[PDB]
Amino acid sequence: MFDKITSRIQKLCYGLNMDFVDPAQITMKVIQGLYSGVTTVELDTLAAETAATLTTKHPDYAILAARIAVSNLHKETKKVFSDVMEDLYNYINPHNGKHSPMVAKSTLDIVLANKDRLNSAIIYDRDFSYNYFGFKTLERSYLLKINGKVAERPQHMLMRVSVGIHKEDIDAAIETYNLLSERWFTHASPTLFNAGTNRPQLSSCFLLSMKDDSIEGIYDTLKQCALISKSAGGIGVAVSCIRATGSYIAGTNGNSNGLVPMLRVYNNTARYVDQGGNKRPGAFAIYLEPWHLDIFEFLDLKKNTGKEEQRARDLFFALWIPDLFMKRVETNQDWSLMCPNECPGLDEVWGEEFEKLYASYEKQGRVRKVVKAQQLWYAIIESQTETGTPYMLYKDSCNRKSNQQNLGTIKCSNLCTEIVEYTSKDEVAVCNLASLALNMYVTSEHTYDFKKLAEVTKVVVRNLNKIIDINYYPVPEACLSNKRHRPIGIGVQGLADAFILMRYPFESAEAQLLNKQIFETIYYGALEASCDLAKEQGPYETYEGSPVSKGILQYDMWNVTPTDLWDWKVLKEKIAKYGIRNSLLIAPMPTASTAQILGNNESIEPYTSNIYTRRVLSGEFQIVNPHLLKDLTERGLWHEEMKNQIIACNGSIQSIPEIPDDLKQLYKTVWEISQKTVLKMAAERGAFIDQSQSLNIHIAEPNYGKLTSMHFYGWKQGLKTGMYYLRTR
Amino acid sequence: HVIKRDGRQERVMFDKITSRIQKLCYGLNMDFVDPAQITMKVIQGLYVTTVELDTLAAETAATLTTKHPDYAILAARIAVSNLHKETKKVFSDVMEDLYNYINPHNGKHSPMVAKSTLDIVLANKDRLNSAIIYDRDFSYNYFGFKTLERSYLLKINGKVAERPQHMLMRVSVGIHKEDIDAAIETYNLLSERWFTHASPTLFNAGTNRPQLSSCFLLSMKDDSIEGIYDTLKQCALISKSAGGIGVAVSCIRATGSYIAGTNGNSNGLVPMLRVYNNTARYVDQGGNKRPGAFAIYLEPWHLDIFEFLDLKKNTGKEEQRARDLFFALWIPDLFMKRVETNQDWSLMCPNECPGLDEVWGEEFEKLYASYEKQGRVRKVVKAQQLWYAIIESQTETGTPYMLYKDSCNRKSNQQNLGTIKCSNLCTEIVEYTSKDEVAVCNLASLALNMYVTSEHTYDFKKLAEVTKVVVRNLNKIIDINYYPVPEACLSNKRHRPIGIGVQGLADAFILMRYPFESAEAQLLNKQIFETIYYGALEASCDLAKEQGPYETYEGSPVSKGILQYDMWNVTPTDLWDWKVLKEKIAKYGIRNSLLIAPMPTASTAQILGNNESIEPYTSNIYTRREFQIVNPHLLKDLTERGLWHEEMKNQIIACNGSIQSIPEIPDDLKQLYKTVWEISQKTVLKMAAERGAFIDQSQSLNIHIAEPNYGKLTSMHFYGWKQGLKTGMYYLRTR
Ligand SMILES: Cc1cn([C@H]2C[C@H](O)[C@@H](COP(=O)(O)OP(=O)(O)OP(=O)(O)O)O2)c(=O)[nH]c1=O
Ligand SMILES: Cc1cn([C@H]2C[C@H](O)[C@@H](COP(=O)(O)OP(=O)(O)OP(=O)(O)O)O2)c(=O)[nH]c1=O
Ligand SMILES: Nc1nc2c(ncn2[C@@H]2O[C@H](COP(=O)(O)OP(=O)(O)O)[C@@H](O)[C@H]2O)c(=O)[nH]1
Ligand SMILES: Nc1nc2c(ncn2[C@@H]2O[C@H](COP(=O)(O)OP(=O)(O)O)[C@@H](O)[C@H]2O)c(=O)[nH]1
Ligand SMILES: [Mg+2]
Ligand SMILES: [Mg+2]
Repeated sequence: MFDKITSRIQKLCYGLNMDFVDPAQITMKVIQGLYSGVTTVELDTLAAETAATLTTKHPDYAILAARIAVSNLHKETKKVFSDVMEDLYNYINPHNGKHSPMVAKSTLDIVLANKDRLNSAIIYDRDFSYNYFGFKTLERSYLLKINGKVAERPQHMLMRVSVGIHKEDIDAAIETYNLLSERWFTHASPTLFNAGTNRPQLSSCFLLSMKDDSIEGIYDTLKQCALISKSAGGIGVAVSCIRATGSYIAGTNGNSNGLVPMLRVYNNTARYVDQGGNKRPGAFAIYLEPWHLDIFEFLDLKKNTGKEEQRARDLFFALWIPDLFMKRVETNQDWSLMCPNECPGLDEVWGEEFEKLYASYEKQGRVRKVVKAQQLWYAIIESQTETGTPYMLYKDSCNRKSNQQNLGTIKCSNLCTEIVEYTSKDEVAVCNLASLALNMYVTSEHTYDFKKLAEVTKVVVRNLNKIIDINYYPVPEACLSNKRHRPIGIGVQGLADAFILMRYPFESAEAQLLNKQIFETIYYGALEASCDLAKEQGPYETYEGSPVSKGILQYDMWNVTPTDLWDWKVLKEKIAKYGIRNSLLIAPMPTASTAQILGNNESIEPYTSNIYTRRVLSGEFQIVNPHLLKDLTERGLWHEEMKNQIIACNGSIQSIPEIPDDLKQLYKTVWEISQKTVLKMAAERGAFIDQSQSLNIHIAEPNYGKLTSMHFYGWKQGLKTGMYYLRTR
Repeated sequence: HVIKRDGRQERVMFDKITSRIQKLCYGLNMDFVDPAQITMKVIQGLYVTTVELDTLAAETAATLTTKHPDYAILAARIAVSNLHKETKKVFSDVMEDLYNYINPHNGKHSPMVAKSTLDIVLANKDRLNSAIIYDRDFSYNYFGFKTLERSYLLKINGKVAERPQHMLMRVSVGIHKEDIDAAIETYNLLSERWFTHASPTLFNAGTNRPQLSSCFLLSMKDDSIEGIYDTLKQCALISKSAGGIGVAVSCIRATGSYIAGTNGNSNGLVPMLRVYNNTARYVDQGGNKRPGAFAIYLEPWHLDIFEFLDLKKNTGKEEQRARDLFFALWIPDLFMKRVETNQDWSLMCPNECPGLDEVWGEEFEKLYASYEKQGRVRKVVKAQQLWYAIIESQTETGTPYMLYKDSCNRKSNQQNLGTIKCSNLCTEIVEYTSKDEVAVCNLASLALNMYVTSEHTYDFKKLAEVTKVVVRNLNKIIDINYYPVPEACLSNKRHRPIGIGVQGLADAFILMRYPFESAEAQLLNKQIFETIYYGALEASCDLAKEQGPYETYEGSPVSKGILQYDMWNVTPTDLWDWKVLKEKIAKYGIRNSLLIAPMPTASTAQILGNNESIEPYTSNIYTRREFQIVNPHLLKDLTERGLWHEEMKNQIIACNGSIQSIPEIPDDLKQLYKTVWEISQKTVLKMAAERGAFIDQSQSLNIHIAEPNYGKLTSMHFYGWKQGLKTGMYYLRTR
């Protein structure tokens, strides 16, 4: 009756700790509602759900929940890759009768022609390694559906992504498949969505400089954003060269309306071209430089307060901050706002040069409004304490140390503030992204395995590089920028989890060492790989003239001298001889949902909480941090009463009477870590990061004193991105 | 004790001021020539200067208008000879200065006049200067002149540098270039006031990249964001260049429709207009006043019609409104029939039911009902439910405008091009548009009041004679004009359409002793539009005989020996031959695909002091700039009859501008100055129709209903439609 259920579940606890998992208990909760017309697929789904709500009891419950769902996904699915591929291709849309392939014919053909080999390279076992909430995330958006029914197993998608990247190179494809399915690294969603399909828009981010300062020019740029948006790209726009409000319009005879009305047009564009349908408007980051006359209004665009004609709330906002400005704040001083029309080219030059031009324009009469630099400064942080944005990036720091600095002045960053690339009136910059699951490399022996991490890294460089060519650009200028400079963005995830599996607290000296080494190898490995490609395919079109082409690597620009781990001199001897294929390589991105799939914490970030909520459909589930939960149960200290204590503390282990110290250090949240140490650790690794890194500052005691030193700390440390989002109480 | 305009300081003499006013009552109604009433007020307050005492002088004169409207042409004389006193005599010298302009900004040499256009003038200083009659400056009223000076006379910082005549001549040569014979000829009529070109021409003729046209009508390129944003660019560009637009938006697929290539669903008409609405607000020509004007045209079968009508309500969720825009329905006969016979009406998505907007009439019906048979219909409502929504919208915003797709298309000489998908911002222009043609139009309006005889009759012969110069002018503009988009140019050089309108029509009736709606007025209306047609065709033929026909002429209703009245099945009166005309078009043909189109004359009628366009006087008491004005003819008639006692204005205001009950005013004058609210709107409809048998485009036709409701509104629309008008309604004015 009820056994028929239990031992069906039991058949799937096939390695989980059974002193904490009790399948008899999932049965209890399932029993509620006896065969009142409940199908086996229905019942199976009820079980994994029940099982998942019991994660708070032990993490293995989540493994189980996952197994049950996967088990079903398999009983509802074709066991043969080549077969699914064909069906995906043969899809007829019932609504209009049109044959509408779901994979690319050419991908199918590379597959059919290699049926046996590929088909049998799959281990459908690997599907069972996803944890329940990762699986649900995949199932929701990542596995192609036919008629609302999921057609692909996860291994299928993974194999589609590989033979979509590597086309005829089966060996290469089969390599990538194993790396992907064994969870060593993953490509970014755009690639997981489109590799092997028709519009293979495989790129995650786009930068573009506003064209000219005209109505013709503005609208052209807009048209570009709409198209890029329709390709569900995320953009950054440099807006600083547009006339300010009041400025003269010579042709008509009147007065420029300023940045707000124009920005309000972009806003409603982001709402309109939102993939077609629902929430998450298009998503643009507008980048101002704080010398621009309109800066003060630009800062109130996201405020939750009326005069609707003066808000632009679906946009995102960032400061392209020059050094001069930071000085004039810290050493209390006047700051003079010009109109980029009275005062040309302020944006097209940086640092030593920049400061010359500004001070020139200034003591020359050509200011339009002089204010105390501190009055602006506080206006900034008044919106950040309010809205979390604008993001803080240091224009001069980005230009000072970008291997792309020979192309001209880098005019901004992207949506997520880790990409620092050049844009012109005829190049929109692009980036292809993947991430390393750093947790994967801590040895069965509590050491780290840098050889394998370098080794894997080398593969990722190859793939991302193929993508550049394979990829479909939304606008010709994107295709241009990309073939010209061939930049890529290698990134990480689970860096938190690495430490935890090493027993290293986050802010510990040992963790500060690994953080160095970990990003040291990745960069050593990517270069070695790019350098290899350069031997094979030639160095990129704009190579000679750049920093590395003049013998200077990233850390050189930071004056960082790296650890014994790798022999730079030898790698440098290679790059000297062949060059490198890729203009830039490393750009740790939020891993917003890729990490959510694999099971790790996002990016370079520590644990926000030790309990957190995931909701699935109508289901809502409290997830305790896995590492912690093993440590606690696997030590007898865990019970339910305690769960609620921790939950009574937003998620802090800290006050809990009977929890050991080595564990408290280990599992302290971010609201508990020295943010100064956070920025110091980003700075230290940033030396081996040729792009920026999406860096969030978590203050909880949300006062202006504590924040004003944060930014300046960030700045002086020499960071390109000082702040992504300000997350607070 | 007041410092004169020379530095040298004369005493304030209460006889000096008054006889200096006499000099300018050189043409005035004797019994109300009282400059002793004037200096009494001028010398009441004294706080030095001539120019400073001339302006108070000239304002206090304007304020004695509601005693007699000659005080208002005098009020203008003492502001215009004020202006005269320090604005250069000779014209060549003035056009000279404009070119030499070196502002102080980019302190850069910034020619306020065309390269060539003085090379022409000073190639002639003599002939053009000895053509100007600066006494014509004294023929304006105060408020004409103040709007003339406000923005039509070229300012050289603060000080306006042009005299009225000066700006007129500028235009005359900015149009005709080398042909001085026929540039003086134009200048004559223009300063004599027998017509005017529209503002853009008045503004830019003879300047350096001449924005010479006001109308643009385009249709939304394709149904893709690629094309949606191409159009938006176009509109921004046109907007920048002053241009008013109508856009045909019916081909964009409905809310909910499938996006194949993203596998999502269109957010629909609304989210997209919002981008347009904000564009209108952004590109408002630079800074202030009013958002670029875009009228948006939907056909009522489109799935998003009910939202469309909500866009203008100034009450509703923000991301669901679009108040800065303008809304017009492009209505097919089917829809009206379905309403009147109370049947269902099917809403479809242009992506599922393509090319509905591509065809009209007996053909559209086939395709549409075919779509019904195949059950490709997204929603079906009772046509009357849709109707009701329409006139809620009008009941509370005066829009949408009502044009009739099939009347437009069936009666257009542009037929042979395809289906006209929309009209212009003011609903007078009915022109073809396609993926790479945007229709333009160049306007001038004839001052109808000016063709009445001394002994009270109509001079149809000169009406005709003037009209001809006008078309040769408007046509010479097509070639001389500067277009903001390639497609605009292409369209115009292909089909070469021309928009000739009118003003001062109510005035024409009054001057002829006619109550607006009388049999006499009803005929004269028929007959003055009969002539304006014959006239402009006689010239368009003449032009084709000289320059050849226009590119797409052959195959058009005219090339098949069919003129507008023929397309309306109406017989012209005995007045003109027609038999003889059709014969010379049979051989030579015509240079202009379209000729006539009574646009409103918002600004240019205020200038020449005529009542707007083709309508009645709306009140007998109104307000310019504040300063008051009782209708010119009523006062004249009242005062010269003795009926106008001081008191009696307070009576006519009390009952909101009506003379229908003041027991003093005889039954005949009561007839003659009936205001619009007192005139049968169905008669103003029957008339527009009677008249528009001679207008090859449409005519912007406001409808006035004091206290509206579903009854009256449906009644008048259906009537307007039955009589076969292309524009059924412009604005609904209530109140
Ligand atoms: C036409 C127009 C321009 N602008 C602003 C947007 C741009 O930042 C700025 C440039 O407009 P432009 O279109 O470049 O104006 P222009 O053709 O007269 O060229 P210029 O004055 O440079 O000689 O003016 C408005 O804000 N509203 C408008 O209506
Ligand atoms: C991409 C996109 C399209 N649309 C609407 C606007 C137009 O009505 C229509 C044009 O979409 P298209 O730009 O033509 O998108 P598509 O390339 O996928 O073309 P299709 O679906 O026709 O194969 O869809 C949106 O409303 N929002 C969007 O984000
Ligand atoms: N259009 C759009 N793009 C986004 C959004 N969020 C992130 N991106 C892009 O994704 C990049 C970073 O990858 P990430 O956010 O970690 O996503 P993931 O790796 O695919 O889960 C950014 O640089 C953006 O260009 C969004 O909400 N909308
Ligand atoms: N840009 C713009 N164009 C207009 C506006 N009103 C009218 N127009 C254009 O001018 C035509 C009507 O003429 P009218 O308003 O009387 O012009 P005017 O009397 O010469 O100033 C229309 O067909 C429009 O194309 C406006 O408010 N803005
Ligand atoms: Mg410009
Ligand atoms: Mg399309």
